[PDB]
Amino acid sequence: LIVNVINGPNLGRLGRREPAVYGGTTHDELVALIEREAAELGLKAVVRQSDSEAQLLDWIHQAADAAEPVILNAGGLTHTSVALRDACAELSAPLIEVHISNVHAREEFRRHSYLSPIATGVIVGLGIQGYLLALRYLAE
Amino acid sequence: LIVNVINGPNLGRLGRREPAVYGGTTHDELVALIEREAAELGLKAVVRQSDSEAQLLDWIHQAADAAEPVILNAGGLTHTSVALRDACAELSAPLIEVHISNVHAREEFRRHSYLSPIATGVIVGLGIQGYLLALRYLAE
Amino acid sequence: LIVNVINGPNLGRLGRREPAVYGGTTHDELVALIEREAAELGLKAVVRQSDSEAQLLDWIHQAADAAEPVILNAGGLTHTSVALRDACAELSAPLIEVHISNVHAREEFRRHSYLSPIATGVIVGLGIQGYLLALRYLAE
Amino acid sequence: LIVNVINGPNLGRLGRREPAVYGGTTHDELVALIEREAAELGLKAVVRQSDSEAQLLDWIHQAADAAEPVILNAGGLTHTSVALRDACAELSAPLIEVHISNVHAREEFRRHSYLSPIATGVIVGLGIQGYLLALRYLAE
Amino acid sequence: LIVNVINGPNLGRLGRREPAVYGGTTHDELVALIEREAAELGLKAVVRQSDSEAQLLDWIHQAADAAEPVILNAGGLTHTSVALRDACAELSAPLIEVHISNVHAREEFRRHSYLSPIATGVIVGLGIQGYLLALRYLAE
Amino acid sequence: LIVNVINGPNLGRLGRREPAVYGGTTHDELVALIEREAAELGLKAVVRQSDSEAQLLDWIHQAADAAEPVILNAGGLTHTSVALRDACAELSAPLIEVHISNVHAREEFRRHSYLSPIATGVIVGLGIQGYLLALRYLAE
Amino acid sequence: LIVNVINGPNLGRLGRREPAVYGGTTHDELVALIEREAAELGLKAVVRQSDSEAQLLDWIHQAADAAEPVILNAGGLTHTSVALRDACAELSAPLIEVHISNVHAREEFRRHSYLSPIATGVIVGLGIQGYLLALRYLAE
Amino acid sequence: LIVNVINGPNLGRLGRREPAVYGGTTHDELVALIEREAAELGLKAVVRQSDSEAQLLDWIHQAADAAEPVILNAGGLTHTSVALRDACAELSAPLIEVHISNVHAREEFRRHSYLSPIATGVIVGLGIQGYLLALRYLAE
Amino acid sequence: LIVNVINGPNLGRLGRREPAVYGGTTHDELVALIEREAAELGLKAVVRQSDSEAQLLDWIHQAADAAEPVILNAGGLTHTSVALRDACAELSAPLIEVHISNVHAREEFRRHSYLSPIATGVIVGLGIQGYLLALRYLAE
Amino acid sequence: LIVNVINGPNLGRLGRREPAVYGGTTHDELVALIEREAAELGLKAVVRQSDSEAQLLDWIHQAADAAEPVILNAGGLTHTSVALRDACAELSAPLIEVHISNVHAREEFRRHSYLSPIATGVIVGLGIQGYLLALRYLAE
Amino acid sequence: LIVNVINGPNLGRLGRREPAVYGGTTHDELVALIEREAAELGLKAVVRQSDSEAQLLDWIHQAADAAEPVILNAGGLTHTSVALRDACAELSAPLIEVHISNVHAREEFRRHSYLSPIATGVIVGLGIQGYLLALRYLAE
Amino acid sequence: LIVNVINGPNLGRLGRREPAVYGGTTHDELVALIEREAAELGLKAVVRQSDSEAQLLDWIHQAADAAEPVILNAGGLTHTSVALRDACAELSAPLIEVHISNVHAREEFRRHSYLSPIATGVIVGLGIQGYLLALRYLAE
Ligand SMILES: C[C@H]1C(=O)[C@@H](O)[C@H](O)C[C@]1(O)C(=O)O
Ligand SMILES: C[C@H]1C(=O)[C@@H](O)[C@H](O)C[C@]1(O)C(=O)O
Ligand SMILES: C[C@H]1C(=O)[C@@H](O)[C@H](O)C[C@]1(O)C(=O)O
Ligand SMILES: C[C@H]1C(=O)[C@@H](O)[C@H](O)C[C@]1(O)C(=O)O
Ligand SMILES: C[C@H]1C(=O)[C@@H](O)[C@H](O)C[C@]1(O)C(=O)O
Ligand SMILES: C[C@H]1C(=O)[C@@H](O)[C@H](O)C[C@]1(O)C(=O)O
Ligand SMILES: C[C@H]1C(=O)[C@@H](O)[C@H](O)C[C@]1(O)C(=O)O
Ligand SMILES: C[C@H]1C(=O)[C@@H](O)[C@H](O)C[C@]1(O)C(=O)O
Ligand SMILES: C[C@H]1C(=O)[C@@H](O)[C@H](O)C[C@]1(O)C(=O)O
Ligand SMILES: C[C@H]1C(=O)[C@@H](O)[C@H](O)C[C@]1(O)C(=O)O
Ligand SMILES: C[C@H]1C(=O)[C@@H](O)[C@H](O)C[C@]1(O)C(=O)O
Ligand SMILES: C[C@H]1C(=O)[C@@H](O)[C@H](O)C[C@]1(O)C(=O)O
Repeated sequence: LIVNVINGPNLGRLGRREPAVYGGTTHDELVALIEREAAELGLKAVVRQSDSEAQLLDWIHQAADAAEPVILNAGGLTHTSVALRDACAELSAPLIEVHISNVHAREEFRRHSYLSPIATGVIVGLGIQGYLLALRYLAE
Repeated sequence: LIVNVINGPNLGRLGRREPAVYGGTTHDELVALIEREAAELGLKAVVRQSDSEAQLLDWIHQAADAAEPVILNAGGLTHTSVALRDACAELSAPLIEVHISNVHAREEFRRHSYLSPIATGVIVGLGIQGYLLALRYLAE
Repeated sequence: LIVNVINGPNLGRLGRREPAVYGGTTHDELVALIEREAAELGLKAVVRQSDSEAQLLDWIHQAADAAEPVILNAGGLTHTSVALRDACAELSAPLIEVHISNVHAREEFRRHSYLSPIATGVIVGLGIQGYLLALRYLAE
Repeated sequence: LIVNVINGPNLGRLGRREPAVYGGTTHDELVALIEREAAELGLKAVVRQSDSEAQLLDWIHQAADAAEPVILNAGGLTHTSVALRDACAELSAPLIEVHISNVHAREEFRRHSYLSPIATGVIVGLGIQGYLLALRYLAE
Repeated sequence: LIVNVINGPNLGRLGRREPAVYGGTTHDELVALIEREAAELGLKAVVRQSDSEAQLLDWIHQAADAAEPVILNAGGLTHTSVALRDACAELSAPLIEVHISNVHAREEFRRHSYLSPIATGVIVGLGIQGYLLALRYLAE
Repeated sequence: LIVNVINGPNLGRLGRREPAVYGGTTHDELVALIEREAAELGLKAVVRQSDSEAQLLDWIHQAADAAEPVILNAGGLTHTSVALRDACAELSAPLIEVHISNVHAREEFRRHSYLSPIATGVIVGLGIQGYLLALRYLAE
Repeated sequence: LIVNVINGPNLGRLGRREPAVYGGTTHDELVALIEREAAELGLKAVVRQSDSEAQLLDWIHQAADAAEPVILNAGGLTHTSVALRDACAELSAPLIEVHISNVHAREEFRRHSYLSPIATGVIVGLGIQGYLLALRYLAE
Repeated sequence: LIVNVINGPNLGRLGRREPAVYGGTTHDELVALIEREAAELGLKAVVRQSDSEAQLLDWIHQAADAAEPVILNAGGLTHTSVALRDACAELSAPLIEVHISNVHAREEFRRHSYLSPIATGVIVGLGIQGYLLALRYLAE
Repeated sequence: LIVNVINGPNLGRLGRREPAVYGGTTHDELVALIEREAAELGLKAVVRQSDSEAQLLDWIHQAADAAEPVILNAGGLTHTSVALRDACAELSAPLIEVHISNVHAREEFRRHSYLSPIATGVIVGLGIQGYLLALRYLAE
Repeated sequence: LIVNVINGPNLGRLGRREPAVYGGTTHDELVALIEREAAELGLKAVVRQSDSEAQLLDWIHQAADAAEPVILNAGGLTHTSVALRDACAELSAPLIEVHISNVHAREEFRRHSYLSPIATGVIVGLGIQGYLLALRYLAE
Repeated sequence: LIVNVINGPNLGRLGRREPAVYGGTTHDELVALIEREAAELGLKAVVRQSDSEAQLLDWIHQAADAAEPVILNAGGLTHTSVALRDACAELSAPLIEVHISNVHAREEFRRHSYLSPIATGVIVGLGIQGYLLALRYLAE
Repeated sequence: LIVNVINGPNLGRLGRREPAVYGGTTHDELVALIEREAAELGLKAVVRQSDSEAQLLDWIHQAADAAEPVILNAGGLTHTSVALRDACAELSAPLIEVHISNVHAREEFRRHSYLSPIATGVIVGLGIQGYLLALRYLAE
């Protein structure tokens, strides 16, 4: 019934920031899209974004405590943070990792994630629709 | 309007084969599910499966020639075949790579794909619904 | 009671092909030897050989379905095929990997197998008698 | 007097397929060019192409049995197949490996071949004329 | 006519020690089994065990001097000792390496041996029957 | 119309030096062969050899300035010199890398070149005829 | 006389979070245990916890300025943060690194720490008693 | 006309902290030096420092939005943060990376930066004068 | 009630041997310290030392048979011996690995242990008090 | 008072050579710029360039003997020459390494230098102004 | 005045053992040669050999205690034993490592020694005369 | 009867240059020492030194042609030059590699040589007496 969508560092900047890699849709538009899709799906989407690891960690804890599912695009922390991994590891509800870009078509260091192994599954390279697809999965 | 769904080695065996990793849905059921979802979406799905690399290659060529999109779960060849990669590289329409299992939660060699970099995007670990999500993306 | 002996690529060529590495016994002789040893042991040996991965995969599936044991010398695919590995992984009956040559005394890439980890056990460097020893194990 | 030219996966697609990397000459044209050059050189060229590993293996065996030289462009299998390597290893006549593209100017995985070490020699990046040069070598 | 069976560190402990990996057969039983199989085969088996590298080395020297074959399960020294390798390298008679466990299905460091390359051949994962099979090979 | 053939360190020694790897043809003979082939082809060949990196660099610069093609066998510097690579990178005309020996059949460090990636193409293992083939390519 | 105990990310969650790896003792209990042990030992323990790197860094600076010893369990930052390492490097008083879990029995990336080399020493796998042992060391 | 100087973790501690590696100049002195040099150069320098990644990210965003140049010494995050890299990647104005210490003369992990590749250029090992030199570049 | 303290190679030499790395306390003093601490704790400590792997192995076996806990400082064998690892793996009672020196602040090869993963926990860099702390843990 | 500026292989070619990577300023212009900046700074600049390693080595020796500072752009030898490193290691006066290009934004092999560790500091990617900045540092 | 010559595993076997790699001189002859050379040089040579690590360690300790120089050929333990390294590290007098064979011309694992770094120096590939040369050095 | 002693880059600088690593003996003294030792030994020593690779190569060729033995200290080229290796490979007479310093006790890149494998043997870390010992070997 409730899904948390959690966005990491530089996802606020989405919109203006390198549109050839990430698109012209802004973060607020993205929230709007998600919130609408959720309505259609009978879910409530709680979308949050922070460039702060500790803030992301808190949101994850809360979802762990609530046993609520999470959609997580952690940005660059995907490739770097064990701390994040360890928080997500406490989640009982499903975890879907999302990347807007096809990381596998970019720098070699982006081809590794600490999160993927403890994710339920992972969507990449489908743009912002990856979020929406991730929703729909959880709907089933 | 037309999508090719292409399944590689051991995907016929889907159903009976290690259900804790891959599920109880059989390949024919999977075709049935996909074909239905496509109808709902206004697409026609052409689903094919082969344990033969040369057969997969032929199907890919055909899609390249037709400029039709492809959903591809290549099984083990994902991690091994350059040949496959090179065929898919000729595709003008989108290519979505799908894995039923979360490969990132398994043997370390499964965490690399030759296909991912030339894919449009990639879905893993969402079971057979990954196919259906992949459809819906293409629908937009 | 029934054992499948399965031989991969270039094992037909056994006989004529580099005898200092692999010997002067031909494939038909090998079938003859195995079939005889099986009789002595009260087993029936079904020996097959193909240079085609898809054909090998089919034979493996069949053994999985029949819950029959397999002796497998996959040739070069031992070092390359995940697909093969994944088929063998479905086997409930024992799987013995056999190499005629001592791969550990040759090129460094031959010292890795995708099959060994899911094999019950592995015999190498004992020539064609490795097959016969593998039989006898299964006899117990 | 007789040379086998053997072309692997996706070489049929030569012509239409990424011409900036591989050119506008089609496979049939290539056969035509080779067959003509052979006439000028007093050789007979037998050019074959398959996307099937087992088919390539059979052609190689045949050349081994005939002690005929081979020109081999194995496509992607160059980087992946031990099986192929092992067949070519049986050749008594010379083996020239040919790549149309300069593999050393592309993805890092293309910079390794299993075939090069057992080749007599190797031509890359000279386009389809590499075949013709390979012929002429054998002519001496 | 005479075979040396040589067992390295922690093989005395065989029996009581992790039976899910190594079995319930004790070392004395193993000697008994081997000694019996040898009688059936017309051989005499000399089975020895030590947790001392220098003791193993002495036994190997003796076999080198006697030009007698050796069956060797060196335990953990398989993965660590060059010294052992160098002694075995002096053997003129055959050397069969045996492991009870399928090392290839365990920790990654067990997948390398210093002995395998100078072995005639290697049996692993067939339990204590690997010894008996190794005998029978030598019988031919 | 004009081609530069440029030979690096120890290519003077060609003739006397390890003939099983490099042949009995001497450097002067090689110049003679090339100069003749060029005449037949309507080209003029300027063949030079030096064991001095700075000398090779100067010859390369000159060819860059003249926009003349180069055939380059850099000897051991192929595997070691970035400096050389950087000079060749300035060439507008084609660059063919030639090795007499099949480097891929020798020490593992010879299997890498700094030059190959900026070469037009590369011939190896065809002996001194590799030079002549390289000429003929440039002729087209 | 005064010791700082510093706990990093997800150590608040200690208690509820994967108890098979980390235990049923909560963070407040841990503070209580430490504070008591300190009393027995004549020390004062200042225990702090934050999921914020910058907060941890500030606490470390303060201890550096005060020349007070630190017990530090940095959680996931142990494996990732150079920044943390650099702060701890300023400490004149001793630094004991503590992990509750035996990191060496878990994922391979946990087997490296940036902190260990600049630590005085390190305790792992002794649960929350590791803290108490670390205290007692400092007491001497 | 305006330059942002951005200093990461532990750069406040500059002054007191390991002076043999980093010097006796404090952060405030550094601001003073920079601010003065800027006046001489006709620029305005905005120097900021934070041990918080999210704070650094915000400052970078702001500079991206303002199309203002940045001088960045990210401290330890240089070696660890992709997130930072991704923010800096949005900068249209130049980016100069500065390290006070010669990182190449220290621990091996310091010899890699995620920032260097997207920097315009990089100064290291020139102490705090590196900042001043970086200014002067931007002045041209 | 009974603890085995087991010391490997060169721990007799403790005292005289490089005191800047290991201290001025001799092995006999160490036994004395441990034996006293044990009395205070109500335990009996059996401390043994050998430079012989086979001797250490025997002591470990004995503890396995007795289901007695072990404190083990294996010296250099920590980094080299699988054999030792395999013996310790049979222990049902706890195993604490102790190093006097902070191995993580020394040569890179010391930063790996074969024992750590099968240890209950590990203390390093706390000098000879590490033994005493290890005792006290076992006391609880 | 006197500074040596030392330029390695292919730096003469600066000007004409790939201007998108290195610029349109020629070497003589560069000398002119440096010589002028030195005058302004009260220094005398001795700028030399050679494609010969032995020549560079001689210039370095001379500076070592004179205890004069050096600015060194060694070109490709930066990544390859230990010999150069060893000469520079004899310098008592400061050594500044300069690269015109941002090597960290190019081929992966350019991201390592043998010189950086024994340099005082290093400037890269600031074009030919890097030389001038390097001067000014030495002026202080 | 006194030198210890210490020989490790399989050096007794010297003489009979692979003479193409190690020669026809036996160990007793070697002692005889050394003892004679020592007389000529005014030294006394104490030559010992053991296949036992603990025995070698004891001899090393004794030399450390006596502050006597050591010539050490440790055989295979050179590549494997940290324990040995640690004993030799206690030596105040010089340590010369000797290998009869040129290890650098053999298996790749022989090209590393744990002893070389703490040796004064190392002689390899000069046969048994390496011992004699090592003596003479110590004589000065 | 005649030996060539060949010294590479920076060996002229021997004497003045880092004496803690290389000593206070100058190159001329070294020639003097060698020339004297040769007289005592009945040999004639031809000692040459160059910082030029091409010059060293010429001297090596000459020795190959003369079938004269060589003592070679190539300095930094030891670790970098294949070209040198290839020249030395032509030598029929023995080749002794000498390093003054114990390279194995220094930077990790010094622990590899291209020359060692084709050397007869190698002396390191015995200072300039290594030359003299190398002479004496050749004397036998
Ligand atoms: C948001 C994106 C990033 O910030 C990148 O660091 C990451 O590699 C890919 C990313 O997570 C994305 O494609 O959504
Ligand atoms: C079908 C699956 C396989 O066959 C595996 O080889 C592969 O690693 C994962 C897989 O593609 C899947 O999860 O769908
Ligand atoms: C049959 C053999 C091969 O084809 C090789 O590729 C393989 O490395 C070893 C082999 O499986 C064998 O030794 O039987
Ligand atoms: C035919 C080409 C391929 O298919 C690629 O896979 C291969 O890397 C290069 C190739 O063999 C070629 O350049 O001819
Ligand atoms: C006896 C076993 C061991 O001691 C392990 O160290 C080794 O990895 C495997 C072993 O040799 C066996 O499976 O027999
Ligand atoms: C001339 C040859 C050499 O000098 C070797 O160093 C090189 O690896 C191969 C070579 O370039 C050749 O085969 O022509
Ligand atoms: C607190 C734990 C963690 O958060 C993990 O990331 C770390 O690998 C181990 C840990 O520090 C612990 O075992 O206390
Ligand atoms: C400020 C310094 C650091 O904090 C270190 O982590 C870094 O490796 C180097 C540094 O950025 C510096 O030399 O200025
Ligand atoms: C006793 C020490 C050694 O012998 C070293 O080999 C080892 O690396 C560390 C050691 O175990 C210790 O610090 O106690
Ligand atoms: C002069 C340039 C080169 O020659 C390149 O080899 C080197 O990688 C970078 C260079 O030193 C430069 O950017 O100045
Ligand atoms: C005695 C020899 C050996 O035992 C080998 O293990 C070693 O690699 C080389 C050796 O030390 C030697 O060449 O003397
Ligand atoms: C002469 C020395 C050098 O120049 C170093 O480059 C080399 O690593 C060691 C050296 O060859 C020596 O120790 O004689």
